Amino acid sequence: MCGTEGPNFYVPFSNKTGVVRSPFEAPQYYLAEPWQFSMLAAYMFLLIMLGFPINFLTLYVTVQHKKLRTPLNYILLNLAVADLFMVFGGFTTTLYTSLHGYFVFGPTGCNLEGFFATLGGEIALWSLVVLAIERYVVVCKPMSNFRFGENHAIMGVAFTWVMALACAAPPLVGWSRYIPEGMQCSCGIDYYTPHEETNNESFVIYMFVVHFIIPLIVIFFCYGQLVFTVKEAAAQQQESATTQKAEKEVTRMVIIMVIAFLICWLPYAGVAFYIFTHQGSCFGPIFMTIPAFFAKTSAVYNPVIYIMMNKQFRNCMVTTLCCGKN
Ligand SMILES: *[C@@H]1O[C@H](CO)[C@@H](O[C@@H]2O[C@H](CO)[C@@H](O[C@@H]3O[C@H](CO[C@H]4O[C@H](CO)[C@@H](O)[C@H](O)[C@@H]4O)[C@@H](O)[C@H](O[C@H]4O[C@H](CO)[C@@H](O)[C@H](O)[C@@H]4O)[C@@H]3O)[C@H](O)[C@H]2NC(C)=O)[C@H](O)[C@H]1NC(C)=O
Ligand SMILES: C[C@H](N)[C@H](C(=O)N1CCC2(CC1)Oc1ccccc1O2)c1ccc(Cl)cc1
Ligand SMILES: CCCCCCCCO[C@@H]1O[C@H](CO)[C@@H](O)[C@H](O)[C@H]1O
Ligand SMILES: CCCCCCCCO[C@@H]1O[C@H](CO)[C@@H](O)[C@H](O)[C@H]1O
Ligand SMILES: *C(=O)CCCCCCCCCCCCCCC
Repeated sequence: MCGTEGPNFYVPFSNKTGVVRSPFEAPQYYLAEPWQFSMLAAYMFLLIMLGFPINFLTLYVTVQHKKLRTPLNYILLNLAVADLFMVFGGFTTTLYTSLHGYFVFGPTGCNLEGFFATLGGEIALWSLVVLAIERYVVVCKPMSNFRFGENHAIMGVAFTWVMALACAAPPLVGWSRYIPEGMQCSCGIDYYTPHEETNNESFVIYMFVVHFIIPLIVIFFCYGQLVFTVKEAAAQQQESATTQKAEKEVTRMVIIMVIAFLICWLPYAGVAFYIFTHQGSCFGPIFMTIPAFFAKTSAVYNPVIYIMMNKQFRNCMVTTLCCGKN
């Protein structure tokens, strides 16, 4: 008996003292001191001030630079858009509610902010999956007469939207649900209550397998094969100093991407492991929300790694910031 249940919410605090209030009606300052809600606000401000420009600039320099508009880059624009859903559907709403100390938009606002913030993060996730599939296809050439073009790259983007809707949309119609989470200032999928009426258990399993396990396997396989192919090819051309240089930098970049993905991925896996063993206790506000706190920062560091470290975008972005010169 660690928390307080109500219709459409679960406050991770016991009501034995009678102080708990609906997170839709009154501030949750028994979960956390006001200054900690402010620090939640400050963190959201940081993510907005870094996350909007980087992702907006990614869309903006693609409009100004013809050479960026290649099919292999479409999935990166999708990534930028997904991050902006997170920045505006998620961080902005949470900055605003955090300063009230509760989710001031009510259960309807909870579904909206939950849906769009879950959709944004899901589209990003699957964009990294699809980008890895695309790079694997282009480099390892597993179809003999195949050339990756505009129509294929559109399919990849559409695919991320289907996968993201497949996670974000069921809680809207009765499989899982959106509720306040953590300090009750933002809304998300309910993996926190063993709700039976909406079959929460099977959605968590389905999330775990399809939207957590499968992405990691596909990302590791595609990039593993790719590094193997590039090393193998470079080994056959050891007379080419640039081939060796290119190999070293492809390898080093895959390592950064995979480690970045694990930095986002392992906190969920560590916390989920706690859920299987050490089931006994129930704990909050944080909880499995430690990964979520840090997974939000992927709206900032993913564009840094996949876009800002891409040689083309960097030079185009410099040209654009410097009003066309240098
Ligand atoms: C966590 O736990 C707390 C404590 O149990 C819950 O808060 C209580 O919620 C109940 C309602 O479910 C509140 O009861 C209602 O309070 C109203 C005002 O009561 C105060 O004001 C009157 C003057 O009007 C004083 O005389 C009185 O002494 C109180 O100080 C009333 O309007 C309500 O009355 C109606 O309902 C009752 C039954 O509940 C009927 O019998 C009546 O006829 C009347 O129609 C009722 O009294 C209670 O005040 C809350 N307590 C506190 C401390 O806030 C939380 O709901 C719970 N949290 C969650 C998330 O569930
Ligand atoms: C919506 C998000 N795109 C997605 C996410 O937050 N969820 C909820 C948390 C998650 C993975 C899926 O579910 C679980 C269920 C039980 C145990 C642990 C769990 O971890 C997500 C997917 C991958 C990554 Cl690396 C980050 C986040
Ligand atoms: C590397 C790409 C991974 C993207 C991870 C996205 C992080 C989103 O984090 C998610 O936020 C949602 C609402 O904000 C909540 O429903 C989830 O509890 C939380 O895991
Ligand atoms: C998702 C898959 C990530 C693959 C990263 C592989 C990292 C390998 O790293 C490489 O290993 C070689 C030996 O195999 C060494 O000779 C190289 O110095 C080293 O760069
Ligand atoms: C050429 O590529 C650059 C043109 C001139 C740019 C110089 C101004 C950049 C300032 C960036 C720092 C903003 C700080 C804001 C902190 C809140």
